[PDB]
Amino acid sequence: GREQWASRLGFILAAMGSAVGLGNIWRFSYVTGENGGAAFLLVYLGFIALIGIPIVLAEFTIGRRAQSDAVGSFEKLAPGKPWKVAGLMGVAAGFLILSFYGVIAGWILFYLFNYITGQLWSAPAEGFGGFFEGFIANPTLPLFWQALFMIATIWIVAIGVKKGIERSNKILMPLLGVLLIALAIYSLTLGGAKEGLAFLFSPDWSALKDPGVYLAAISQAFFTLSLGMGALITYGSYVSKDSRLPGAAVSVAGLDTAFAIIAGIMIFPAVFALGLSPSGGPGLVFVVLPDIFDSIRLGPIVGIAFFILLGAAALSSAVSLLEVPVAYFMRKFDWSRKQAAITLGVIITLLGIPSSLSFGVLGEVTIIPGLNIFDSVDFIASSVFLPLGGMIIALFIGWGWKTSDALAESDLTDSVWGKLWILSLRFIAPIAILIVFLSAF
Ligand SMILES: CCCCCCCCCCCCO[C@@H]1O[C@H](CO)[C@@H](O[C@H]2O[C@H](CO)[C@@H](O)[C@H](O)[C@H]2O)[C@H](O)[C@H]1O
Ligand SMILES: CCCCCCCCS[C@@H]1O[C@H](CO)[C@@H](O)[C@H](O)[C@H]1O
Ligand SMILES: CCCCCCCCS[C@@H]1O[C@H](CO)[C@@H](O)[C@H](O)[C@H]1O
Ligand SMILES: CC(C)C[C@H](N)C(=O)O
Ligand code: NA
Ligand code: NA
Repeated sequence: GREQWASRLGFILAAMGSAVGLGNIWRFSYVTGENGGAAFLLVYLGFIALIGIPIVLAEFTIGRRAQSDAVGSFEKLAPGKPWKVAGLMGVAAGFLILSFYGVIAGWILFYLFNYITGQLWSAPAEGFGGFFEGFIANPTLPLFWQALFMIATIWIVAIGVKKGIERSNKILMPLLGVLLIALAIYSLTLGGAKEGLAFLFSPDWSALKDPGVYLAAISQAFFTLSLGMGALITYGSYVSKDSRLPGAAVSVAGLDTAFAIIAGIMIFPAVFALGLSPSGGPGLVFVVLPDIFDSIRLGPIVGIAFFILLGAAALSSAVSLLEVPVAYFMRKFDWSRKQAAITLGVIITLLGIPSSLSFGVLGEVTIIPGLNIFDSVDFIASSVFLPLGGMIIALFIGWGWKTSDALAESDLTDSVWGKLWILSLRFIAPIAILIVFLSAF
C-alpha cells in the first residue's frame, strides 16, 4: 500500500514547488555576482539545456518506473549493481543541503518578523549591511529562526505526501513570480540598469579562463533544478502509470529558469544603483533588497509580501529535501512517517547549526582549505556530490537500460527528442561533467 499523488496536477506542482526556492534568488544572485555575470550565465544556461533537462527527465523516469525511494529505485531496476551509489550520494547530499538551507530560510523568517513588527521599515542606524552582518553574527537568533522553519518543514512531511506536500497553495508561486516581475520593472528605473544589464548580459570571456566558473555553473545548475539530491526520483516515485514526463521536465526547468532570470534583473541593477559590489557573498540579497524596499513609499508592504511568498517557496523546496531521507528510513528501518520526519528533522537541524555559526563565531574555522564550515558543506554537496551523483544517473539510463525501456518509460518512443535525450545521457552529460571535474581540480 504505497502512496501516490492524489490529484492529476499535483506532481508537476510538487516538482515545481521543489525546484523554485532559495536557489533562484539567494544563491543564483551571489554565485553569478562573484563569477562574472554574463559569461557565467551563458555557460550556466547551456548546462541547463544540455544536461539539466535530460537529468530531470532521467530522475523522473527512475522513480516512476521503480515506485520506490531514492536508493530502492536502483535496487529494483538493477539489483546487485553498483549504480545505487548515486542514490546513496543523493541521500547524503539532501542531508547536507537541508542543514544549511534551513539556516538561510531562517534569515527570511527573521526579516519577515522585522517587517511585521515594523523594525526594518526605515533604515537602522547601523545600516542594512550592519543590521544583516550583526544578525548573522549573533549565535542564538538564527538558530531560533532555523528551528521554526524546520518545524514547519517537519510538520508538512510528517502529515504525508497527499495531505501535506500535495495540498499546497497554488497561488503563492505565481504571486512570487508576479512580485518578481514588478520588482524587476522598478529596479530598471533606479539608475544602475545599464551598469547591471551590462554585467548581467554582456559576456566578458576574460573570467572564463578559470575552470572554476564551469564547476560553479554546473553546481548552480543542479542546485536550482533539485538534481543529484534524490528529490525528483522521489517525487517521480509517487506518480501514476500514465503521465507526461518529458513536458514536466521542460516545464520544471523552463519555469525555474524564468524565475532565475527575473531575479537577476531585480538584483544587479539595484546593486549598481547602491554602488555595491556583485561579489559581496551569500548576504547579497539580504543587504540589497531591503535598501530597495526602503526606496519604495509602500516598501514595508512590499517587504512583508516578499518574504512571505519567498518563504513559502523555500518551504516547499525544503519539504522536498526532507522527504528523501524520510522515504529511505521508512522503507529501510520501518520507521513511521512521523517518527522518520521528526528524528531526521531534528538531526538535520543540529547538523546545520555549525553552518550557522560560520557567519559569526566560527568564521575563522575552515574544513576545506580556504573555505569555512558553510562554504565547505555547500561545496561538498553542491560542487562534488551533485554532478558526480548526476553523472552516474546519466550513465545508468544510458548504459544500464536497453533503449526501448528508456524511451518507453520516458514517453519519448515516437519523437525526435528521444534521440537527442539518449545522446545527452550516454555521452554529452557524463563527458562534460567529467571534463568539468578534471579541469576544476
Ligand atoms: C512573523 C515572522 C514570520 C512568522 C513565523 C513566526 C511565528 C512565531 C512568532 C513567535 C516567535 C518569534 O520569536 C521572536 O524572535 C525575535 C528575534 O528575531 C525576538 O526578538 C528579539 O530580538 C529582536 C531582534 O530582531 C529584538 O528586536 C527584540 O526586542 C527581541 O525580543 C522576539 O522576542 C521573539 O518573539
Ligand atoms: C531587459 C533586457 C536587457 C538587455 C540588456 C543587454 C546588454 C546590453 S550591454 C551594452 O553594451 C554596449 C557595449 O558593448 C553598450 O554600448 C550599451 O550601452 C550596453 O547596453
Ligand atoms: C534569454 C537571454 C537573452 C540575453 C541577450 C543578451 C544580449 C547582449 S549581447 C552584447 O551586446 C552588446 C551590444 O548591446 C555587445 O557590445 C556585447 O559585446 C554583447 O555581448
Ligand atoms: C535544494 C533544492 C531543494 C533547492 C531548490 N531547487 C532551489 O532552487 O531553491
Ligand atoms: Na530553483
Ligand atoms: Na520551493
